[PDB]
Amino acid sequence: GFTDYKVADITLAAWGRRELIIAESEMPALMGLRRKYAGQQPLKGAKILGCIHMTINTGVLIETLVALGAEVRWSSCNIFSTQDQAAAAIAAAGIPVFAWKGETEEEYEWCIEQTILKDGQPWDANMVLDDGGDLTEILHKKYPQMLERIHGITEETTTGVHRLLDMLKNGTLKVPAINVNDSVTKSKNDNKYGCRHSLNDAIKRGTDHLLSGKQALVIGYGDVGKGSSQSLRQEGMIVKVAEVDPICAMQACMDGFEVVSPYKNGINDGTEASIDAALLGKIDLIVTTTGNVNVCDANMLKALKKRAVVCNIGHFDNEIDTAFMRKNWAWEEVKPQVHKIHRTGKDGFDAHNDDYLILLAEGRLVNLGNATGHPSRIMDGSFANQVLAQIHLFEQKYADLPAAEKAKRLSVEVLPKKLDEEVALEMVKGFGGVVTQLTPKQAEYIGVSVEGPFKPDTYRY
Amino acid sequence: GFTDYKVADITLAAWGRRELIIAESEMPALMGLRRKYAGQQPLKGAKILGCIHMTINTGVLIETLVALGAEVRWSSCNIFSTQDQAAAAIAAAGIPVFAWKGETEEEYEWCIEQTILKDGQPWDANMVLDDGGDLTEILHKKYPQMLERIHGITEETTTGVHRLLDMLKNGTLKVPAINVNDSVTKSKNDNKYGCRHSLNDAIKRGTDHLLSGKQALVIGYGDVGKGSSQSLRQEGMIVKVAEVDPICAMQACMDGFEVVSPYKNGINDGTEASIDAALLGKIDLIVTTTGNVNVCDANMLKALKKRAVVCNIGHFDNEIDTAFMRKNWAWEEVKPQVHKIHRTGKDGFDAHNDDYLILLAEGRLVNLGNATGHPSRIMDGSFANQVLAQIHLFEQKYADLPAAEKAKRLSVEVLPKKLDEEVALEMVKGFGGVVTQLTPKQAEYIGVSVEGPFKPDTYRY
Amino acid sequence: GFTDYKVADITLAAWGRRELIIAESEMPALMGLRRKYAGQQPLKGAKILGCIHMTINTGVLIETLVALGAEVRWSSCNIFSTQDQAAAAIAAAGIPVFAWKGETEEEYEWCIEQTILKDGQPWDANMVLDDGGDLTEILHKKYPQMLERIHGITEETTTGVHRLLDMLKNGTLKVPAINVNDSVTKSKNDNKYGCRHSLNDAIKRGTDHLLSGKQALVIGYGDVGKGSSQSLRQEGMIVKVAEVDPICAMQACMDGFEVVSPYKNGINDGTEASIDAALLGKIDLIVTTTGNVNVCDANMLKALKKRAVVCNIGHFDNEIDTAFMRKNWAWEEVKPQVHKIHRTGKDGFDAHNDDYLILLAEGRLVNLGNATGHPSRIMDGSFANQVLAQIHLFEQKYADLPAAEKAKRLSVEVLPKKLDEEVALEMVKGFGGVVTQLTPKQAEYIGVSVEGPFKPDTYRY
Amino acid sequence: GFTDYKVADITLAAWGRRELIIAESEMPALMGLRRKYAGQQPLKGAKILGCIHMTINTGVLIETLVALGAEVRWSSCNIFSTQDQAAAAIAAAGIPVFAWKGETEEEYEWCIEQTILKDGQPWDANMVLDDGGDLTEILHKKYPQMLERIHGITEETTTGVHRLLDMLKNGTLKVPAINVNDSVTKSKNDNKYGCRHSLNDAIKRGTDHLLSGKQALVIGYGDVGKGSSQSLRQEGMIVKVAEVDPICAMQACMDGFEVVSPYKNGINDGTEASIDAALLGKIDLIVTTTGNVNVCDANMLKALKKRAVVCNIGHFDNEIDTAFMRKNWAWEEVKPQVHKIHRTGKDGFDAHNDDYLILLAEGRLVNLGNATGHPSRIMDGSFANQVLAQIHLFEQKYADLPAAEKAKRLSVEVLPKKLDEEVALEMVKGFGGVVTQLTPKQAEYIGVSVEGPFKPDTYRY
Ligand SMILES: NC(=O)c1ccc[n+]([C@@H]2O[C@H](COP(=O)([O-])OP(=O)(O)OC[C@H]3O[C@@H](n4cnc5c(N)ncnc54)[C@H](O)[C@@H]3O)[C@@H](O)[C@H]2O)c1
Ligand SMILES: NC(=O)c1ccc[n+]([C@@H]2O[C@H](COP(=O)([O-])OP(=O)(O)OC[C@H]3O[C@@H](n4cnc5c(N)ncnc54)[C@H](O)[C@@H]3O)[C@@H](O)[C@H]2O)c1
Ligand SMILES: NC(=O)c1ccc[n+]([C@@H]2O[C@H](COP(=O)([O-])OP(=O)(O)OC[C@H]3O[C@@H](n4cnc5c(N)ncnc54)[C@H](O)[C@@H]3O)[C@@H](O)[C@H]2O)c1
Ligand SMILES: NC(=O)c1ccc[n+]([C@@H]2O[C@H](COP(=O)([O-])OP(=O)(O)OC[C@H]3O[C@@H](n4cnc5c(N)ncnc54)[C@H](O)[C@@H]3O)[C@@H](O)[C@H]2O)c1
Ligand SMILES: [K+]
Repeated sequence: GFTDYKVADITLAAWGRRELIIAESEMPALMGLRRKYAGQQPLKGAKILGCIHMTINTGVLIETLVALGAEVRWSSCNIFSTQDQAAAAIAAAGIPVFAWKGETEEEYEWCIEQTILKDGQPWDANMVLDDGGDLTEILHKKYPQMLERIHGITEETTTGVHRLLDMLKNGTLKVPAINVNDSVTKSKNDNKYGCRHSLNDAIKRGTDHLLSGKQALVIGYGDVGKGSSQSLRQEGMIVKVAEVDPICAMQACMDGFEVVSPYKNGINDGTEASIDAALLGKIDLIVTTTGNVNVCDANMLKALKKRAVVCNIGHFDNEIDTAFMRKNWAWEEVKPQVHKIHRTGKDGFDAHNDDYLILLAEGRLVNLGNATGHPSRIMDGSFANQVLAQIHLFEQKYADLPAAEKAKRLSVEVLPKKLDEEVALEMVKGFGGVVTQLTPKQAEYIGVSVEGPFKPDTYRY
Repeated sequence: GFTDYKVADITLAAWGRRELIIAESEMPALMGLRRKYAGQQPLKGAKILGCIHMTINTGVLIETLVALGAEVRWSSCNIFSTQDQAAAAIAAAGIPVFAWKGETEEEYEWCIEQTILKDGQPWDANMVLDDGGDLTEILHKKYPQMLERIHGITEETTTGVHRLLDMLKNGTLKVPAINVNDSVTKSKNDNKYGCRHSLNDAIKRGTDHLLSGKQALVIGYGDVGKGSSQSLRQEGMIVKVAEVDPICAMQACMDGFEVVSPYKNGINDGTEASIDAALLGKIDLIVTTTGNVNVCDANMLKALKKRAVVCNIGHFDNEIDTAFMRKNWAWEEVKPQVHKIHRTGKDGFDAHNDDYLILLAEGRLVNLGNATGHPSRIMDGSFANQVLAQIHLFEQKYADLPAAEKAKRLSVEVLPKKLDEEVALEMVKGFGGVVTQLTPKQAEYIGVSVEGPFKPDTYRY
Repeated sequence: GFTDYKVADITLAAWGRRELIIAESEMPALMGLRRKYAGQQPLKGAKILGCIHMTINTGVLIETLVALGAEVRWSSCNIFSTQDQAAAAIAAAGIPVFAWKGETEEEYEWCIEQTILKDGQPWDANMVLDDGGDLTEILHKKYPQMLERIHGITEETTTGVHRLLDMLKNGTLKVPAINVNDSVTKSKNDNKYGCRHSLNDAIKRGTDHLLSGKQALVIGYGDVGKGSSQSLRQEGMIVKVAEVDPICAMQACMDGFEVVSPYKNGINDGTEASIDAALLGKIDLIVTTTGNVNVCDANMLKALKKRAVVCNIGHFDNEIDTAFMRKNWAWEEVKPQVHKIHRTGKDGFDAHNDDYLILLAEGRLVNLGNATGHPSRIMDGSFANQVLAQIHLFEQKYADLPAAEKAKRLSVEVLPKKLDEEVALEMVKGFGGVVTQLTPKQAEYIGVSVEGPFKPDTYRY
Repeated sequence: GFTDYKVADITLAAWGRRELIIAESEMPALMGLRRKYAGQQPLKGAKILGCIHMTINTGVLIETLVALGAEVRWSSCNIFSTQDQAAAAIAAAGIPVFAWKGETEEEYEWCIEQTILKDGQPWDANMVLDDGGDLTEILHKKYPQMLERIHGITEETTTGVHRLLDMLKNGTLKVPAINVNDSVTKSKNDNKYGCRHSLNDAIKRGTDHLLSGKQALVIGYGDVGKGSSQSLRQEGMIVKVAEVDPICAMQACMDGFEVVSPYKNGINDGTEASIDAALLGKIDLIVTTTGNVNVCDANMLKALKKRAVVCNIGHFDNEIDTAFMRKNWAWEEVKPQVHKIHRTGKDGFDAHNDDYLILLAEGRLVNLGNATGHPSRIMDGSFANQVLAQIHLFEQKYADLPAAEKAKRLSVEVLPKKLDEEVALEMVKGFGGVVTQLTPKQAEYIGVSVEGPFKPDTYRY
């Protein structure tokens, strides 16, 4: 009588387990950490509140933390990102999970609240694993007494890290954090390479549109923007890129993209007159990658080519003005996480209207909403960093320090480069790669240990 | 009656000037600095010792320094890198230059000495611009009294910066330096993007070999390694990548390369038995990108496929064991900077022998040796950074500081990110790119100025 | 009272209709033919037996034939290729269709028989539209009297055309045929470009495996082999190609692939000793593209790397020896159209066994089995040719000709180049492409009409 | 005392011979024919007039014909395409050659006349090997008595074949011809793959412009158009394609290019009003690939972006209206085969004028004019077909046939597919490729011999 969960359908558990057993074989860094730390049980006594996309790959992360001695209570950090078979398999292993694909916002907040509370009172949580900072925000705003007993937060994504750095600048951050996002084996692998794989995947599963010879506009050329632009270009899309960062824009130019603005002269003065109508009238696909607000705005959405696809692969749906479309336009569901938005008016639509946009995942993370997110062998890097981060903060035991000692340890840090390299080495062995060992003369010549680290902390890769 | 120069042929000057006038139109960041700072003359009184490849692009750099008020004495930092028409055009403008393509080592040292000495006595130099640290080493070892009057060094390349950091660690660095290499508008565009353009260029000019469907082995996957691997892959080469750094190896895997070692299990124990002879017997082309020593060693060269091409695009020729080849094997010149190395023995060779390797530029920087180096629009980024760096150190006037104040300013620094972004923006405008301006609400949301900088100094791009 | 159909679930009709209304906007050549021929009703009196994948795109073909005056009875030409929502939408429009995803072989033959028979007696069919020749074979073997009244066959695919040309060579072909496969707007668009899109799509939806930096072996480098190889290479797979045709092999080399054989020196003498076990032990994915038999044989399947993916994108499953695997090895269903094949024995498997292959769609057409086949904008070209072919043969009225006149018209022909060009132009306009008009002087200079055709019938494109 | 030649510089012979010895190692199909036919001397008594680019690769073809028993008299078919070291090496072997880089039109005609006449009277020629039909035209118009004793013409290129088929249609063709162009091992390898290698090579050697992130317009998308578009796209150019042929335009769309016309709605009426000035004002590089006349016309040249590069890789310079530019605009030589065309007027120019175009090779074949043409390993396929063609027509002995027998053999034919496959196999072995042998059951299943041919003559590859 394990009942401490809520999932779409517990009978998907056997299916979820089959996919976890496959995913294991694609995740050598994560499975390496299981084998290495199994005996030592470095997370014995850890009580982890987890808020991250309840996928099969997140399942292998959860079962790694549990194998190392942790107990967890889990939710998803997105309403559309759960794989119901993954959620079912985790619940079936006797692990509290509150996640299903297609939550309401009310259900999303309820799921996070079910991790935080056990039998209607605060859980004895002492660790937080977060992706986007929604759980971190609720603990700070609603459960400050719970943070007194928490040793730290391990934050997955750019948007979550920004929110931590704001709290730290404001003196409101209550416990230390590891920025998992800025391990090279996370930010390069997941933020960039993962989006090369999963963006075109999500747009095919959502639309089945030919992308070859069609026109895309990618907003942003950070790690997600670079991966997303490549995802489309490798399918033969004509990709244009927008940026606010001239260094990122210069990279897009050198990578073979045309750098354009949705605005005449790049000036976003909020007028319809500012919109480059000729440019947006040629676009078949717009993708937002920024982590910023309203980068695909009402006037852009009015100007887009009839039957353009619109999607967001940044963390939050507010990249796109979906509030404007809900207010002004009629939404026809094609199938789950695919809507035609009829720009003819609010009150009904003609079934044969030609004047619509296709919105994926209601503007939520499209790679998780309309596909399965990044493949296991990429999520291996991210999640091995999460396990190492959890071990590091748990072992430091911030909550048990005196006030004077807390003041010295209250920071947002990254993992050491040596760990980043050890994750990378396990990932390279999963491709059958063979890394060359430096001779002592070579190691002396470039001024590094034969064991590494191989690069100064300033190296960009 | 200007005689204070030595070049291959002064009669090439008019041709050099025609190419400078074209190169100017490709270099908007550099030409922007001319237009911005012409009036202010920020380098009035600067006396710059320059040691960097005497190309047409280096011509535009020199004439920008001179336009902003500097006097210079110039040499090349490589025996094969000079474009004799560029050297001629600079000499003909009355600028002391000592450079020609195909110097001896004795002539190379003589050319640097001719910049350092004017009329048989040390020049009143107060600035150094170096690429690889050869001029910096000579000043420190042979002319220490000259360093008392020098305000700083602006160093171009990975290898030069390593040598500076060794001097700083040892307390032997006598003047402050700017690491120009680690501006993003240098390291990304020059070290990576430039090698995508110029590596396959140099191999075509040197060999005219079909690259499509042939096997390459690229040693290293730093910025040069990445740009080099792409240069060959985009021609349809089957590229294998060797690495000591598991993070760089992981990037090569994710980029779609097989990661291999020249040694069995990556162990370089110095025996012929350690060589993967099966692997090296399949390789048509080997490129060294490391800035390390002996990464293509004698035992690798013995095992390479008959008639493989061998080249280096790292700073120094000692990446390849050319000394072994000179000692043991017979060199046939095909044409300038192309040798067949006959592995039949050290004396004669038969013109029809099938057992040879093709060496490019005698193992020197192949893109400058067998072609013209990076295109103007790439060198624009590097050289705009060099001008800003020269202005910054010259204006700081280190040599004039009191002893106590010197101690505080003796460092190896990079340029501020705002200047990096300003160079990037001028490069983007040269592609006709339009950068979007943040609204005040967007800038607040991501926590930056509308004017930038847009990223923290920890951002990797 | 319409009951003359069998589909998985009639309640999927509305969803199918929403997808048909979208697919119409992607299919300008097909929807152009509707608009052009609607008034003339050129297929009034046509009674078409259709046997082709019951997808949404096939829906737009069926409704185009019906819009031009035809009546049809439909089946799928593959047990896994049906989209149940497409089948439902067609049945709901009152069109007899006998198709669902995941038919047995017994159900497959029953569905074709339900098109051929209406109320237990032969339908008054006078046209055949076939894909692979299964319906054509049944009519010739079992219903020869029905062929007396049939005007022609329009055959979609390479394998079907081969079977027709065998019948013609043997004098057993009873009615004339159009080879739709060898229109350029079919063979290029569908056989090549379509597989660039749909192969990587099907492998992602089936496995979610990272393809980047993994090793593939593509068997064949015809049109499907070329499009398949590109599908994997553009994801950053290391693709090796097998071929029997040295001209196709030369194209694979020049395209940047290594050409290998599963057999030592290419000799398939049927011994285990002949297998290149070193090569097949490195392969992560094998794809069959040949239309030939047993090109991924028992001994190859034994030698494949543990946990390799195995799939077929040729017409028939017998490219792979799946009969050997059913006989010898235990099948674990992961999810629909995905099996683990446990090489440890027949009568059970360890749930944690590491020694398995992943088979997609039981060796059936993977792009249709594990995804949705080619996108609408590609299937537009194929299906526009099918409509024109149906019109041409129906209007020729072979079945009504005298015996002497029949003898002259009994042939397998292609559509004229002018019609091929008119399809191409409609497809170009769907990308917003603008085709240049020849001047009279230019048309004279290259010896063509300003209206085309632009190339002789020998031109290969 | 051999004096029966004219070359730039006989002293370049040793250098030419060194390059021939290297080129031979890259040309296994050609060197295979030497080894196979050496004993049999199948061209003993052949007297071949040769008109084709006097490159190193042409040198290997010449010396193959001579090795098989032929005598030759050679000229280049282009004023800029000779490699003077190749010409020197051939003259030094005692082979009559009349070729240098940078001929006048008057010199070009003189060189062809020196092959046709020996000691002021017609040579005893009995074979023609032509590339573009200039030698074929002169023999027909000026030396009809010579054609009486000639057994055939072997024609290299699209333009030459068009001219032959015009003579055949008009009944003016005097001797049979083999169309070498339409061997798959010529048209795919040379026309398409070769231009991927040599177009970007010629543009880098000529201009050293960065192509990444810059805009290209390619006129035509036949074999040369396809290879040229890829050449630029693989460098990261934004490539727009123009076509008259909707099937070729459809291919460019599917390959990921935007298809545009220099003319509004594709209509040229020869008004300035018809020019898309907005489009041509954005183009950095225009390349003509058509074999047509005036496809880059006066009004296009007026509208091109300032400092755009203009070049032609079709056979004849009349693709570009260079006559207009010679009449109206001032030509400043940058260096050999590179001009700035000053659009300010005819008389002088300002050295610092910004309103110029860069023209390569005065609009002659850019890959041969500004580089070396295709690499040896590609020219191997073309030239092996030339040798087989020469053997076939020489052995048929047309000139010796009775009039009735001539009438039956007067055609323009291709080589049999079996020979095309045998050339391909030798090229595949040069990449180390291993071609699979069909089993007897597989050969039965697809209806081919185990020895081939593998495809019907209608197959497009
Ligand atoms: N979907 C995924 O799987 C996935 C994975 C990683 C991260 N993310 C999320 O995606 C977002 C992007 O992450 P990142 O790592 O690429 O961040 P990043 O900071 O590296 O990149 C964001 C880029 O957006 C640009 N930008 C900002 N405002 C803009 C504007 N108005 N118009 C144009 N460009 C603008 C910035 O200049 C910057 O280069 C975040 O919300 C992150 O948390 C998603
Ligand atoms: N040719 C050019 O135009 C050009 C341009 C920029 C810099 N450079 C020179 O190229 C070199 C590389 O510069 P970079 O910026 O790429 O440096 P980097 O430090 O970014 O890259 C060097 C890489 O080599 C790898 N490496 C070291 N020893 C190795 C070994 N034994 N086997 C395999 N890999 C090994 C390191 O792990 C590292 O990733 C330097 O010498 C630099 O000065 C040349
Ligand atoms: N999945 C789809 O969407 C789709 C679309 C079009 C056609 N098809 C089917 O795909 C198959 C291939 O069609 P195609 O048009 O590419 O045919 P094709 O004849 O152009 O190509 C088949 C190739 O297989 C090669 N080959 C044959 N036996 C081989 C062997 N034993 N080993 C290696 N290579 C071998 C041949 O030399 C040939 O080049 C057919 O069965 C066709 O009906 C499927
Ligand atoms: N430079 C080289 O190395 C090389 C090699 C082979 C052939 N060639 C020459 O290059 C030319 C092209 O040969 P090919 O085999 O590609 O011929 P092709 O017939 O395959 O292609 C030429 C294309 O030009 C298009 N075209 C014609 N007029 C046009 C116009 N006004 N605007 C746009 N497109 C137009 C045609 O539709 C056609 O598709 C010929 O002159 C040929 O002899 C050059
Ligand atoms: K020697």
